[PDB]
Amino acid sequence: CPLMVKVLDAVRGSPAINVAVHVFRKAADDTWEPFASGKTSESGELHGLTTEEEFVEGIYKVEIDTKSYWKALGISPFHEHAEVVFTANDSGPRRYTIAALLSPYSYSTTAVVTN
Amino acid sequence: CPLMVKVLDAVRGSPAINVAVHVFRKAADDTWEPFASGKTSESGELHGLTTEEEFVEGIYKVEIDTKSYWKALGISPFHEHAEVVFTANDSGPRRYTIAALLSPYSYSTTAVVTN
Amino acid sequence: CPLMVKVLDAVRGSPAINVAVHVFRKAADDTWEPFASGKTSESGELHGLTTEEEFVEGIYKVEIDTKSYWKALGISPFHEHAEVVFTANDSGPRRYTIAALLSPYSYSTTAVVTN
Amino acid sequence: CPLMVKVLDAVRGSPAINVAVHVFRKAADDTWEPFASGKTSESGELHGLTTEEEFVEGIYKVEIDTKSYWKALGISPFHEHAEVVFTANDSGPRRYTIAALLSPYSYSTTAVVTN
Repeated sequence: CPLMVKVLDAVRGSPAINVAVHVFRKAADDTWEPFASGKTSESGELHGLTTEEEFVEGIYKVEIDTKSYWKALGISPFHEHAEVVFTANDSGPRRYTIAALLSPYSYSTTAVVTN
Repeated sequence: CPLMVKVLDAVRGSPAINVAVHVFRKAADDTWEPFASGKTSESGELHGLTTEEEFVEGIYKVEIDTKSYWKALGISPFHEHAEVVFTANDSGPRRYTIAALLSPYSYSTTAVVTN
Repeated sequence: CPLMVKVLDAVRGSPAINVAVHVFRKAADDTWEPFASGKTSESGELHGLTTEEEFVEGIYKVEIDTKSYWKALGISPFHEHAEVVFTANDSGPRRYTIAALLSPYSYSTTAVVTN
Repeated sequence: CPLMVKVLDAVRGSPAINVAVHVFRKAADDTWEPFASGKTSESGELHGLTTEEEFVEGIYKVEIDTKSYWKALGISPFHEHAEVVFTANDSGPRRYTIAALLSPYSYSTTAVVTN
């Protein structure tokens, strides 16, 4: 599992469940090609997006659909979504955990990269 | 100015100076059209991006060039840039400050919306 | 002022107003002696805590009363308060801004130290 | 495992290993009684601090020794330590994960509480 996404809710102090996540890869023509998608589970984690074979070097965009998450809780948040853009595997294959901590008008995102 | 950007450096405990910022507006065809740009000052702030007249309701994207910032400091960063995407609304407060706190492998962004 | 405190509300996207702040200095016997206190203004800032003369080198604790802040808003919080503990040094920059970003179950704090 | 501590390094994008953690409980006499201690492992996690039986209702303080961590990496950071203070188990037993994200001049801390 080379790419995992974990999302927490800073208002409730709980995992953020059922959060939609769309991943894109920058193509040779400079456009964003859809790469993988899924939704977080009860643990706030999204596993199985891709495989080591498919996850080649490139620039990736992880789009976390925070607006839909907050709206379902009765909240009108600031951001449309949280976007996380990074080059992956340029020094060989690595495992990436993309974490996000959500509040209605703020979010943080962190990458944990292991070899 | 209705839209301001403020950036801090979490490693040095200082304003993040000379950080390039590009603002885009979502067009009818869903593409991003350049709207405004600038570099943060010695105070880490970017003022004068737009005007009350030009800043109409719509979806905007604020792109913070964090990769170049860390590169200039000789520190290996994770993200290509920090992206802040939001809808501007005439209802609530009229002043938007997009704040960002930067670390090499993590960043936080907050919208401070006031009158 | 050599020491300023600035607090933001991550839920409302606004300055955190009327937040009580207590500053302590570490005494010879290792106990915390009250040093200065105040409430954040409508801008979320607390100025005038101390003076250049009084703010000598030493270890200080800045206590931010986050529990009462959330309580007043009818929102259940996790922490009793946010504590910021640091050593004041004559060497580096002389102005200390203790920034804090508050959510009910999470907070971030950053020291912006400048001239 | 009712109380776990997890620490990440925002500069390296990795778990923060060998970080000392001291936990205290507020006594009936208003003083901080030492409750448990340990150090984070290779995963940046600290397990086995206490048991459900020992972890009764009370106000707890989790002190994370961030200064020593940064110093070992050649960095002189701002904070002496990160303190996390909270009431636990006032509505019956819960499981608490205390997370911290470290940068030299900034840190965030989040609580994930489950039943």
